[PDB]
Order: sequence, then C-alpha cells, then structure tokens
Amino acid sequence: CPVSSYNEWDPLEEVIVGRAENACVPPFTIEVKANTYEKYWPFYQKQGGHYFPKDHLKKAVAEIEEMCNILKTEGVTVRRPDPIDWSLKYKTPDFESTGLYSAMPRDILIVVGNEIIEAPMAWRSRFFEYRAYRSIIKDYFHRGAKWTTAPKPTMADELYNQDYPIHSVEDRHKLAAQGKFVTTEFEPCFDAADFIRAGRDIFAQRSQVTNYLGIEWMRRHLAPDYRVHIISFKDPNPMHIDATFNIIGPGIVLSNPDRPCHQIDLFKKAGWTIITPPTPIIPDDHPLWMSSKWLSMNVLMLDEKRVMVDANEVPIQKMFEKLGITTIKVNIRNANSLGGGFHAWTCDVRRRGTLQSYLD
Amino acid sequence: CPVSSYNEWDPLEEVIVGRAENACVPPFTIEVKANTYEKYWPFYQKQGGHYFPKDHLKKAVAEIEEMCNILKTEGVTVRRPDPIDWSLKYKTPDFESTGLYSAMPRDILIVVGNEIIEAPMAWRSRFFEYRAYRSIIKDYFHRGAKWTTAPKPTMADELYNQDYPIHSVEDRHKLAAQGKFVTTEFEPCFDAADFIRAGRDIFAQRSQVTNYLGIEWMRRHLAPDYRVHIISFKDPNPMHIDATFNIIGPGIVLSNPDRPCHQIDLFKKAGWTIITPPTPIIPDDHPLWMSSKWLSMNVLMLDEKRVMVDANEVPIQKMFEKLGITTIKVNIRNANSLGGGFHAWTCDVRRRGTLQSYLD
Ligand SMILES: NC(=[NH2+])NCCC[C@H](N)C(=O)O
Ligand SMILES: NC(=[NH2+])NCCC[C@H](N)C(=O)O
Repeated sequence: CPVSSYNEWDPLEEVIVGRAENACVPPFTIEVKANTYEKYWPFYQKQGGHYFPKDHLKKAVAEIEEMCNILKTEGVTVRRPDPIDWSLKYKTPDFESTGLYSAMPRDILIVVGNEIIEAPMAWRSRFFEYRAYRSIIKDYFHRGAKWTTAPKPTMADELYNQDYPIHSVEDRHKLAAQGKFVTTEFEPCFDAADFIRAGRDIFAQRSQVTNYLGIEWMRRHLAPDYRVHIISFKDPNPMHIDATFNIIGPGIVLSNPDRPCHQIDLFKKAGWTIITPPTPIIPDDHPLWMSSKWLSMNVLMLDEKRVMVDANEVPIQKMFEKLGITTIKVNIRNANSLGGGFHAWTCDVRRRGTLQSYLD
Repeated sequence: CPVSSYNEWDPLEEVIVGRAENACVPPFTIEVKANTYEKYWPFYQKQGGHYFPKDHLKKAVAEIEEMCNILKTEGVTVRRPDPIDWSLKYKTPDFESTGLYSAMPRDILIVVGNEIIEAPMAWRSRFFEYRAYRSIIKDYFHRGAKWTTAPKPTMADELYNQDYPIHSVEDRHKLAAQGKFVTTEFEPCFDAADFIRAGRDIFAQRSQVTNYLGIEWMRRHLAPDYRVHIISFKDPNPMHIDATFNIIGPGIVLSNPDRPCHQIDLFKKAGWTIITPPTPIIPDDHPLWMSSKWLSMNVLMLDEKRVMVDANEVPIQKMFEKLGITTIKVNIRNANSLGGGFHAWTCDVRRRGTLQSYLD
C-alpha cells in the first residue's frame, strides 16, 4: 500500500507537495478577516478575488521546485496536485465564492495509518480545494489505500459568528479561553492541520477553523485504535497546530514560546522533551499575508535525525545542530507568504514504521 | 443510540420519510436521458428546470401525510427532511445545475448498524440533495450515531459516457452484460438504494448510477464486519435494487419477474425462498416520470409479518395475505410519479434486532 504513515518522524518515502500556481486572495469575509493582521487589510480589501501578486508567485514556484529537487535527492517520491484556476467563482445553495489555492496539502489532508482523510474545511474559499488532489487520491485508492471524506459543511452563515471581536479586540483571548472563536458549533468543520500525529495518540486543537463538533467527528471516526486528545494554548488567533506544537520525534516536541500549552503537564509527566525554539529572524517587511512569523518552527522531518529547515533561520538551525539533527536547508522565503513552512507545504503519505504509543 | 438498523425486516421504530415539496424536473442531461422513457422526453425537454406539475405535487403531499399518519399509528417515530427550494441553480467548478427533490431518502441514505452513510450520488441535479437531511443527521450524531459521507464525485463530463446508446438502442443490454452503463469508472459514485441489507451481508448492483469504484469503496469501508456482494440482473436500465430484488425477511426475497438475477443459485443453495410477485395493475396512462411500473413490489416491512403495500395493488396484496403477512394498505398513486414506493420514500433509522448472518 502506497499509503502508510503513523506519525511525523519515521523515515519519509512519499509526500505530496503543494502548488503556488493561480493562488487567489480570498474574499474578505468574517472568517478571513478574523485571520488577517490589520497590516494587510487594505491588500485584502482590494485584492480579494484576484490572484496574489504574480511576481511573488513566480518566486514561490521557483522555491518549491527546488524543494522538490531536494526531496528527490533525499530519496522521497514527490506527488503534486493538479493545476487549477482558483479564480473560478462557484455557488452552492448556501453561498457564493472564489477559491484560494492548493499550496498547503497539510491543511486539507491527513494520513492515519493506511487511510487518507480529506478534512471538510471551514473557509468558503476552500470549499472545493479537494479537487486538486483527487487524481492523486484515486490512484492510492486503486492501489489499496482507505479513502475517507469527513462531512462537508454547508458553510451557511450559521457557522460563523457574525459579531466576533474581529477588527481588533483582544478580549478574543477571553472567548478563546471559553473555547469560542469565529466558527460556531452549527455543524462539524476542521482543517486537517489542527491535528498532529504521535502514533496511537493524535492531538487536536479547537481553533478558528476546527470546532468541537469536528474534533468529535474525528475522535469517533478513529476510535478504538487511535485516541484523539484536545489541547489548547495561549493564542488569540489559532489556525493549525504545526507552528505552535510541532512534534518532531518520539517524545520530543517544539513548543512555540508565545503560545504555551495549558496542558503541558501531561507531557512533562509522560517524560517528553519540550524544546522551545529561538525567535524567527524573517524581516518585518516581508509579506506574510496568511500567517505569523513562526513558520520557522514549521519544520518537516525526513526522519528522526534529519530536518528540512529554512535556509534563512540560522538560530533555529543551530538548535537542531546542537541536538544532533542534520539540517537540510531549503529557502522558501516567498512561499512563506502564502502561509506555510515545510510541514504546511507537504503531506506525508508514507513513512517507514509501525503504530506505536509514545505517551505510554 | 437513535440509529440502529441491520436489515430490512426487524421491528421498525424510527424512519425518515421524504417530501414532495418543490420537486423539480431535472435538466435533460445524458444521465437523465438514459433513465427516461421515450414517452416522457417532451415533458423533460420542456419542463426541465421547472417544478413538477403543482397540481400533482399537492396530491403527493396529501398521500405522504396520510402515510406518515399511519406510520405513527403503527408505533413508528417519523422524521422529515427540511423544506428546500430545488429550483435554485448551483455551480461547482465542474458543472452547473438545478436540483431534484428530497422525496426519496432511500436514494441518498443507508444505515448499517449505528452508522448513517450519505451516498455521493451520480446525478448532477442531486449533488446537493444531502442538504435537506443535515438537521436530522446532526441530531443523531449529537446523540451518538456514526456519520459517514462517502467521497463526493466531481461529476465532470469524464464520469459520463457522452456516447451511450441512449435514444433507444437496446444493445445497451450488451454493455449491461459487460458491466457498462452511462457512468464510467472515472471516480466513485453510487446511490444508496443499489445496496440492500441482510445483516452481515449486503448486496449491491452496478447500475447506471452505481459503479464498481463506488461498490469497492463501500465494500472496503465496511470490511471486516460486513460483506458487500455484487449481483446482477437482466435489465437494460438499472437504478436502485429495491424494485428488482427486495429482501423482505430472513431468507425471503421478492425477485422481479422481468429482471432475473444472474446469480440466483447463490440464494437457492443458501435455502432462501424466492417469491416472484404478480404484475402491477397501475394504468398505463398514469404518469411514472422517473420509473417503471414495478413500484408495487417496492414494499416496506414494519416487521417480518407486516408490510406497507399500495392500496391499489390487490394482486400483490393477496400474495402477502396467503403468506400470512398482514398488509397495511396506503395509497400513493401520485407519489409514485416522483419515482418510488414505500421502500423508496423512506429510510429505516432504527429497527429492533441484532447483527446476524442469513446466508450462513
Ligand atoms: N499547516 C499550516 N498551514 N500551518 C501554518 C500555521 C500558521 C499559524 N496559523 C501561524 O500564524 O503561526
Ligand atoms: N429507491 C428507489 N428510488 N427505488 C425505485 C426503483 C425504481 C426502478 N429504477 C424501476 O424503474 O423499477
């Protein structure tokens, strides 16, 4: 079976890497506004529905081709989504929208064992994102993998908190503490990236795009073999867990200094090593439209002792080096603008290893 | 758990019954043309996209309200889809269309144990049909049921045989013999009604709307607990199996005289009773837009000795009576026009019983 991955560190053999092509600025709706930094609001207000800066996309394409070259050298089979125009306007009975991109496979696909799971998504601009990956998924299906598509939400207004403290309010930390974000509990919804795998245990975070209904759906779908746990952090704008609590080895995790975990004791007690990375060195003047600066810790492990880290982040490189971890430096400064690091731009289809417990 | 049904005959306790409201004539595309009798082509060519005759829909609504009254008297909890306007035009990146109806729950939902499964569908006009049932499904989910949505196809041209012997060709029997219909094997697709449950064994038929990919998806999704078997019949236009091979009891099945099963020996050898019903008596002048006359055998079992049969079909009533089966006569002559009998207008959510084997 081509599909087989139980965690984030076993020897990588096959991966899907996203595309920067035809990426489009999402329409500036409630859920998009909730994610965007004040700094970029004008960009969104004017660019919404049109392609992200073509000059920038050309550089991102270049950067990702090089990253694929390197993965190939490291002995990894690379698959890529199909090219699609994300500017096509679609209309369901509940809403109308233009698309985003197929840059982040991690956002939409998660592999648990020999099964590929397509997350429902929570953003209107990402409703039909799965279309880019069907050619790859049908092939794995023909070859034996299990294929599951979690329930696709209606994404009706009812799913969003029309009156969320968007604009700037920060007490959104208070709602955050109450497990309350821009998505309601109207229907299940989640991005695959809010889940991070550690064998028989999977950790999930209730974020702006992943609700309790979505988490419960996964937990209930993977039981009894896998245990899905919920963990939270200090963060007024959570979306995906891989730039907050990135698990890089059996009992080793990278915890974002700015986003501490309320349940860190579960891990200290289990005898896990909690490493806090150094601060990103990316200039404040570089466009990070969909994200924070912490993409530096969004690393991808080729195996336990090999990490693909950003060429520009020397401090985090040094940290891995003192730990005895071989750093493979790839530069993706421009691809970073679309919202992800290596963990986000990929989806590990097959790693060599077995289903085990590490919290045990 | 509200959801619990392993076969078609155990004591019925809860059911979803469809709605005739706002039903719309589907656009006359390849897959629709393949299903429609020459007789109704003008009706489709002119009515496509508009509501089915309002005068007729009013009678169907009346008939179904009475059927719900009766189910209530028989001690069955009745749930109904939410009212929706099926005339709304939607547009995915692959196609554009108007809707059909939420009259046939059997077409889209199937319950295996404590799990509700939403079929992907194969008709463009039925892409968003699931929207009518989400309120009911979320409630069962909150109450403990498992909820699965099979992969939703793109329904791109590639899924359909643009040059299928539609118009009238009959050698479509030859393709039929080759397992070839109007849907290709491009991506998985199926209507839930092509599957019929008998405990640990489920029988499926490759039809115009259910391909081998769709069958394989189910088989692979329900293994190891349930065995999905494929069976075929003499039929140049298969769609749903419940008016062809309707299983009404442990080891008892109604086989359509005109649609014999190529694998009938599996059943004779298992010691099953194969009953062939009498011919329908519905007048040839009554509009049967979406179906054949055989809706008469599309019965619904309240339990092993109680069947809900059409008030007008005396001959089939007599047959059940000689068998010691109590007939509950409900008239749905007009609802028949939308395409189904009792088995089609409903979906059994809960029946009292256990998972057993009957082929054993
Ligand atoms: N899979 C992903 N797209 N991960 C990116 C995480 C970025 C995170 N929301 C941040 O701003 O730090
Ligand atoms: N679940 C259903 N809609 N069943 C109806 C089956 C009708 C069948 N295609 C016929 O013409 O005999």
